[PDB]
Amino acid sequence: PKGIALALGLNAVDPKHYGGWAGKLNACEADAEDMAAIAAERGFAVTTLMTKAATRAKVIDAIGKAAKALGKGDIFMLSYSGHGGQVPDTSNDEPDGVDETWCLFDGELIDDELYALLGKFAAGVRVLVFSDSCHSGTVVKMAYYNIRYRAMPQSVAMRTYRANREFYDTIQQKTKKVDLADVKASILLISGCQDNQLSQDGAFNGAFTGQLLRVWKNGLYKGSYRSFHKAIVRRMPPDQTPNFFTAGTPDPAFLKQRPFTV
Amino acid sequence: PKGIALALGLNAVDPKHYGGWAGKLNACEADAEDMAAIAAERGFAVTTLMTKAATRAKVIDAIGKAAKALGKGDIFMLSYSGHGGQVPDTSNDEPDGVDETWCLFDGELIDDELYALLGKFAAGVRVLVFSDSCHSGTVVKMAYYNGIRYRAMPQSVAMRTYRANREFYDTIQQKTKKVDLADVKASILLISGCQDNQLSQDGAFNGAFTGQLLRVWKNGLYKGSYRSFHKAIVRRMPPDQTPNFFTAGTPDPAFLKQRPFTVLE
Amino acid sequence: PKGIALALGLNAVDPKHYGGWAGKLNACEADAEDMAAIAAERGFAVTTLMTKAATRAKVIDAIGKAAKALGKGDIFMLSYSGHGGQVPDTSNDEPDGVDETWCLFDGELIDDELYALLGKFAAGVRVLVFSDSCHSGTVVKMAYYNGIRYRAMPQSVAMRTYRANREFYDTIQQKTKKVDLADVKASILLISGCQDNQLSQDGAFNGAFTGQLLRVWKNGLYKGSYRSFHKAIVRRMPPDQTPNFFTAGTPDPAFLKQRPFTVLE
Amino acid sequence: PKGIALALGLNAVDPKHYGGWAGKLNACEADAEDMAAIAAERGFAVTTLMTKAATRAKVIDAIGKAAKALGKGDIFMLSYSGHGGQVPDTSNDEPDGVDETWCLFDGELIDDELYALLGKFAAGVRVLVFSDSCHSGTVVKMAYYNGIRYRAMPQSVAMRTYRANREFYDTIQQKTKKVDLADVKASILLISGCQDNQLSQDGAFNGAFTGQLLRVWKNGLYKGSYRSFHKAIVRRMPPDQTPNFFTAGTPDPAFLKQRPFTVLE
Amino acid sequence: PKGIALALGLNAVDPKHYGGWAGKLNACEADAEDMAAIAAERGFAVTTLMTKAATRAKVIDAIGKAAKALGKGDIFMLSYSGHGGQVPDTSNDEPDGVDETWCLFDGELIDDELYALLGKFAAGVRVLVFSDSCHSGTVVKMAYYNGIRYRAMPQSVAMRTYRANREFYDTIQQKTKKVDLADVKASILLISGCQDNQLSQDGAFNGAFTGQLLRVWKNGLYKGSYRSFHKAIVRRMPPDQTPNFFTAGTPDPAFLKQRPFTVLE
Amino acid sequence: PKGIALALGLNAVDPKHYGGWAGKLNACEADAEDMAAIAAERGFAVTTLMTKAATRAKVIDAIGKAAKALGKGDIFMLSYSGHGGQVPDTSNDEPDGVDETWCLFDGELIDDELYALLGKFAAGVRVLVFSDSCHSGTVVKMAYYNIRYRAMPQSVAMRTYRANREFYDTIQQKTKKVDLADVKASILLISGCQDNQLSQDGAFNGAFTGQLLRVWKNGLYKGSYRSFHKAIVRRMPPDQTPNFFTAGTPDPAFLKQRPFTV
Amino acid sequence: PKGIALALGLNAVDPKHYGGWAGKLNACEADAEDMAAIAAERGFAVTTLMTKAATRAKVIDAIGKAAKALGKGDIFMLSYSGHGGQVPDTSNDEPDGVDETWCLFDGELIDDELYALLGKFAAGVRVLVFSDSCHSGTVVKMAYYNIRYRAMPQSVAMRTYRANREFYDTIQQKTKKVDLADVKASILLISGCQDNQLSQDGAFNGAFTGQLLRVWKNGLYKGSYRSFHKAIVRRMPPDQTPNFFTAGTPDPAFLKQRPFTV
Repeated sequence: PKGIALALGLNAVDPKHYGGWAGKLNACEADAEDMAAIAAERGFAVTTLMTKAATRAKVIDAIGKAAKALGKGDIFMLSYSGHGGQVPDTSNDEPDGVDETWCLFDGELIDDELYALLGKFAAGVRVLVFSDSCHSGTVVKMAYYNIRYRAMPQSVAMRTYRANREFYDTIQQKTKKVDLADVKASILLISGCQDNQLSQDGAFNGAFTGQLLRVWKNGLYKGSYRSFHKAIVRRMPPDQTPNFFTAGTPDPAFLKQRPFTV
Repeated sequence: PKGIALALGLNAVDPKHYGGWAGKLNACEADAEDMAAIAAERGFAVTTLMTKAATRAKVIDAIGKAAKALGKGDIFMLSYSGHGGQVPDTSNDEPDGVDETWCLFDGELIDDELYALLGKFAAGVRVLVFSDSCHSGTVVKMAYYNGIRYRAMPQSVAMRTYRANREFYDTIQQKTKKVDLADVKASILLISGCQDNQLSQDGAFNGAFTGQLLRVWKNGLYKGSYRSFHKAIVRRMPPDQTPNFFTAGTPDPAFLKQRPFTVLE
Repeated sequence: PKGIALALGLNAVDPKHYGGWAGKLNACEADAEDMAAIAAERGFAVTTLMTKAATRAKVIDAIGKAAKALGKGDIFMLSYSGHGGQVPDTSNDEPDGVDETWCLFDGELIDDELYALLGKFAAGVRVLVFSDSCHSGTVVKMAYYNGIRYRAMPQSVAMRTYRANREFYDTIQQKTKKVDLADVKASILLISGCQDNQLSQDGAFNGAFTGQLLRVWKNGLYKGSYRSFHKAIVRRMPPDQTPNFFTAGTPDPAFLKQRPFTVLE
Repeated sequence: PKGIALALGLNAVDPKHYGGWAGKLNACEADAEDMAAIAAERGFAVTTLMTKAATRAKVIDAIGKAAKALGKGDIFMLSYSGHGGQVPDTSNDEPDGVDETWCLFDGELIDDELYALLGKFAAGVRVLVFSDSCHSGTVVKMAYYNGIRYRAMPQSVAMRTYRANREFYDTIQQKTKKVDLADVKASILLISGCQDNQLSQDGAFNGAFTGQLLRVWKNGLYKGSYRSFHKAIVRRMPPDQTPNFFTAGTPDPAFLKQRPFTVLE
Repeated sequence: PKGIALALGLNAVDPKHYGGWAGKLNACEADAEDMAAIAAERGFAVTTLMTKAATRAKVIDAIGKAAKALGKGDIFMLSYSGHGGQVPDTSNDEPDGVDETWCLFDGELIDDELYALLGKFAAGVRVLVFSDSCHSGTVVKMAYYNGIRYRAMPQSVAMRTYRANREFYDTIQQKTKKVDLADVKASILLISGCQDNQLSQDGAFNGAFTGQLLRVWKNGLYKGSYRSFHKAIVRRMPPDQTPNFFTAGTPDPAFLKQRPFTVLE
Repeated sequence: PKGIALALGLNAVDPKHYGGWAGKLNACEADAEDMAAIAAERGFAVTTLMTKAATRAKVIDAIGKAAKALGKGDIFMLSYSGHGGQVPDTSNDEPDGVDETWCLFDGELIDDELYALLGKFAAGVRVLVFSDSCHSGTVVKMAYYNIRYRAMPQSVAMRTYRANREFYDTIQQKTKKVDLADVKASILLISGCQDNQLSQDGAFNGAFTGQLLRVWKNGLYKGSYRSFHKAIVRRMPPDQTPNFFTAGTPDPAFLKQRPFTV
Repeated sequence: PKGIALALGLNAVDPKHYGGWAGKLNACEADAEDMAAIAAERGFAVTTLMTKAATRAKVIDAIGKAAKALGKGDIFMLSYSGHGGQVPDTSNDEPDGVDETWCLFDGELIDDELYALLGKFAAGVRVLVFSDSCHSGTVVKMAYYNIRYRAMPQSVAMRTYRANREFYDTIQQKTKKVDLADVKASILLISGCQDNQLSQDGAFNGAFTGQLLRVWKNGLYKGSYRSFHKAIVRRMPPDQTPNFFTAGTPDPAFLKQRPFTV
């Protein structure tokens, strides 16, 4: 049973693309190394991409390789620590009508592009995703919240879009909204927070990742993914609750395994 | 396909059982009426139980009836607004090792008793549950919330209630074998008012969660699936209170794709 | 030139219509008396309506009378202290798509009904309106104000009141065609207690806005125009509550240049 | 050398005069009893007036008696715990142009009336005044204190009370010529509970100021002069409330050098 | 080895002695019942005194009885939930120079009176004391806590109570010679609800400290020594309230090594 | 009628004396210039001392000169913006038993040294003092307060004392507590705050000085010293109230004059 | 009667061992100098170790020397200002199950190693320990608290452990939990705060140390250790209360002496 892991960490992005914004953070590379370390110790063929290395091309290509390499019975692990972005949805005039994205160094990866990539995996393959990131969401979230968060500021989001109109418009025209519930692979997406919350960027690792490492306790943790998740949220502040989302072909055996089994 | 709904609302409980605690709230009955109103307008055979009426016997019996009545294709709806309780887990020594419960007027309904009841439903039956409640959780939750009423029974009362009814809960705890919601034949879609590390706020005219549920539902003008319904609500909710979308039992993508209160596709 | 004033103050409403909500406040009647006192001293034929007396029928009729009585050169003064309501806008599906209203004792007066009434006044008539009230607005306003009584009906009650009176408001909403305040023949000068993104505070002896209005007016010792009057008030008001200066209808620079409560230049 | 003390305490006033405001407080009578107790133990002929008893007539008359009774060498002590009022200064147009007052049960005693009364005392007589009260001041004070009861009448009530008693206060304001406390023959030592830009807190068992005064006085065990007494109190007081040490009239260094409640050196 | 326990709980005191202060609380009687319940289940001959019953005479007499009854090897348990008082230390002039006390219904029990009583116990007797109370301390504590009920009598009341009972406390203060808890023959283990610079919170169903004590004790499922018991509690307690672990008298490592409520090893 | 003014401003002190503390501030020199500007425009022979220039020797000497120069009818003006210090009072073991001081560049000037200097002025001379400074006071003040204040931190106060034991002990043995009420000159001391408060150091001038300049409005202010004071406190926050203290031979005519008359 | 004192102060540690964390502080060296100054004035043979100098080897060796040098009647004084650490307890899977430590420059000194060292002292020897430090404790403490504290952040604690797995595991296997109540020497441990609190690092000395120096008032303090302690806590904020812990052979005469007697 072969396992492939992709640890992504970006504590900076190319200001030359994000309208002068560097999206500086200082614990995302640590999160990736820590996740990659756990994956390696679990028997994963790990590949780490740090900031400059975490570009659209490399990330898309890496995930693509995995989708082709592993098959029924294998498991793909994707962890990500970086900013969460939003690109305007020209489908309407709603000011808060946007598409969530991952702020990669090269540019933004639209959630649909990622979702589609995950849909290229085999049928009996387990896909485990850790996303210690968040999104600006709507003005209401901004209202409640207004210590740095892993969310690109709305001003930069729009400025980045304007500075790259043709680029994102093309991306938006290609891939479309995919249904994660209907994909072949059994996906388990554990994110750092809820859609109405923000993810905190600590000084040595994300708030979520830090607690993930604390309950995992260097491999001494005994339990299933559900228990793993419940044990983490128990330690987390009410304003930041990691989420446990499953998509694709249901696999109760997978959700019953130990958090990083291969 | 038909439908049976059970709206529960308790803005008070029997202090004679809860060690002198009345568990007063003033929006739970409103929540139940509002949920029952939506259910009735959707073609549901609704049954409402308000505080004194929401007892262990009546609730257990009502759910029991439903499990026997409806079958493949039908749908059962359970909504609940009240306090969330905790009874000591005499299995370990952990001060915070407890069992979550619903604080009914009569006494507490251990989560296992409810889970088991839900497991008595047919195979192709959809089970929709709304729980605008919360639990004290562990001291860590209490810690964060120490620095406006919440629908959670205070830990002191939880223990006091247990002590005052030792034999009662110990018997229940021993005659109620645990069960896995991911094994029940029916398709469970549980939407609660908050996360396990959060608390649910009791508003003056309806729960924070229920209030926003009614606002997006907009008297039946809402267009969309359960997932969209849920996402639209959380979007309006404060970061310290996020309703959860939990599915258990036999997966049913068609069910999660239906309109939030659908009886007939 | 003569003058008719209508001072409205409601520090309570009929719970029998507002789904059990009394909309209690304790400074609205004081606000009306104080406004009525100034109007009387200025040469106004004042009519005061306190809570129970401030019903849909009476308010609509009083304004109606005025519109017919006074003509070119005269001036109508309308002051209001009470809750601001919202009734669902069954035209769209937007959870926050609603119509602003005044919560009268009898029920809610849709902004359109008031706007239309103001449109029934003569051409050269000055219409001065003081509204020390506010509206729940959208969830974003609720969001900012989540992190002391405000004269806005809580959203939960707004919807509950609507549901409890479906046919009543639906009829009103269909027999009241919208109107543009910038088209009315009369010169409208609307001074409200706060901005659309703010809430109006209900003090213990008069509204925050009204209290400061009386303080700058200083029992008739104030010298200046309406604009100056307004600027002097906002200067004293907290940043989270800024009264607004809105003009509609046929422009009248001479009117906005007069002394705040002038009947005779 | 002999001594006469007047302890005033009003934890309520006549709403029939203050436009329906009762000015409720619950530590002013305690303050007066405590001050009267110290005065009695110091050899003072004390007279206590509690709320209903602390009227304009009685207070004016009592102080008047004292001014006539004692002479060179004697000492008059006046302590007061109640609300501080403000009546509009109809001399200017400034919204905040007002006259400070003491809110007696009967009505307000304009600072000038008190100042004049103090000016009726002999030349070598020491006048010790304790005022555990405050004033609303201007909007700026209100501003700072917007972001626990204070002994200041709310501005709304102040104006409402004035309007409801126009002729009464206007007469007083015209028959009470202003006076300079630095001209009176007697030696005035006025110690108030707070600064002009602060507010005085009303505790549950005595004013914040009075409470600390009693604590440093420690039942007569305090050794030191008035200045030291004052410095020791402020040292314990919060930065938002600092009692003031004001001297007026004919300077008397020997007096300010005596022990805080000395009748006989 | 046998055991005698005395559970004291006062959620009110005689205002007729405390200058009109009732010292109301609503969790002290619950604390006593809960402590008495644990003691009874541990093999203790428990005696409970609730408010009116917890008088100076009864408390002094009960402890006295115990001191005479049990001997070498036995163990006395004293738990107390009520207000902590302070009576002026007429020895110095320091405004904050006072003596800590327990506010019993009848009046205050000076710490020395209690300490002396504890000194009347045998040599090999273990004395376990739980005090879920606190003291006003000095102005510095008051300072920090100025920027939710606490079991400390307010300083104002403390002085007022003293003045109202001058002769009473002065007599007590002169007939109660001080004593050193580190000299008593018995082994004292005093566990209080907070530190000398902190205050103890009075919850709605039991003290903050007592509530957590019951939570770690988990109805007798707790395994460990007194030190571990204490460490497990403080771990759950907020930083502004840390229960203390104080030992006095003849050291007894075997005692501090026993299980928190051991009568028979 | 001759007037002499001394504007002192120290937005730094010698760390070589204050146990490594520089007592940095950035509005004290501005306060002095502003006060000196008003004094000059009022007919004052002004002398300004900025930080390095405001030493014990120079300040003592300047005030001394003035005391000898002017006489009956004249007026001396002293303004000060800097930190307020405290040196332990070895008269007892009280932890908070200390002597207030002005933190001059050279070292601390004990309040008694200043008070004594003020007592060297003629009988009919008016002494106007502005002190936009404060003192740490006792732990209770620290309690209520715990944006920078013009008060030397208690740790530095003690450290400075220890590092200069003989120096301050000698000073403490020489001059003693003086009675400001019995001095010949009529003194009016207006400080930035009360004894139980702290004085705020703004970015361009002290909180107190800033408001002093605002009511003075470039010489357009009409009124007496009392009115001047009342108008300022009216604008000041409740946590900072400037004080109006008079000492020496009473002079009602002086307190009745315009805030900076000569 | 000979006395030996060891003043330790670390306002930095080796990032090369603490996974890149420098554990910067700026008042720990001041605390040590101040404590060493008091000790010297009391007749103590003081030895000061500042940051780079406060290594595992030197500290262990210094304390060892003392244990051998002094005997019945003498007194050893140990003061420490630095970060408090925690190393995972592999005895179980508890996420918060850890061992408290002192973050020395070289690495962490497990509480057991220190406790054992203290147990090597004679029978009639008095051991006085001042620890102006704290520990992260459990998530509940973190919850209540979330101005810098002297506690190593949990993320760094785990990262440091992982980066030195073999090192700490070996230490954990050697020394074990010791009973401070049964040691020969009479120990008095006065720490800066309670187990459920954190110790504040001031700008010129710890919050605790600063108040210790204030009540001590340069040797003018009269009283016993208990009174000394009570006088300090009286001045301290409720969120930080120094503790008075006694272990080993009881010595009422010792606790009755003046705070720094020899």
